[PDB]
Amino acid sequence: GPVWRKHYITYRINNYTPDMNREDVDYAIRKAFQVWSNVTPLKFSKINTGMADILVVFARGAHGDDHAFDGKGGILAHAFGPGSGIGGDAHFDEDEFWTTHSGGTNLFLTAVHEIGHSLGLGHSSDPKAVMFPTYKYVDINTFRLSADDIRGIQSLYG
Ligand SMILES: COc1ccc(-c2ccc(S(=O)(=O)c3ccccc3CC(=O)O)cc2)cc1
Ligand SMILES: [Ca+2]
Ligand SMILES: [Ca+2]
Ligand SMILES: [Ca+2]
Ligand SMILES: [Zn+2]
Ligand SMILES: [Zn+2]
Repeated sequence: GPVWRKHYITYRINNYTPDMNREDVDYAIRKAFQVWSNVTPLKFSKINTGMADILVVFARGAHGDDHAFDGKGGILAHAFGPGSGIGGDAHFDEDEFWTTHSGGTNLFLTAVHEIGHSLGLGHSSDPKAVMFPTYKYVDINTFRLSADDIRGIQSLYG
């Protein structure tokens, strides 16, 4: 599938969930990108204006991309594979309650998974992979990609 054909990738936080402190949104997203820069040649930079490669959006219900969100539960987030325009973008359902911890839905863990899609990864059948289709909290301070995730991302980059 499509992959970014450049090493410097930009993101922008379009808007911020009221569920969290701003600095904690910034940090969770930054750390999630770092999970992937750690195992690829990719470098990620947050920009504050202009067109980023990866636009990060919190939105609810129908939000302009034909993939409406569904209220609390169910779909938590989705992201588009590499490409121009909407490609790469990562959208988080505002009807979830995003957090820095095990309460609500953990934004960092969700973003690691979504960014994997923004980089071109699909889903893994391994429950230990971050790219497994199902959300489950794991301690975020000791989080590590599975061997399956590493094999997937290194099949695309590096
Ligand atoms: C700890 O690793 C994680 C594993 C999975 C996810 C995760 C993120 C999103 C979703 S989801 O929005 O409910 C979803 C459910 C079914 C199909 C597609 C999605 C979106 C998606 O997988 O990106 C489901 C799971 C998030 C983190
Ligand atoms: Ca939802
Ligand atoms: Ca984009
Ligand atoms: Ca919310
Ligand atoms: Zn969307
Ligand atoms: Zn997914």
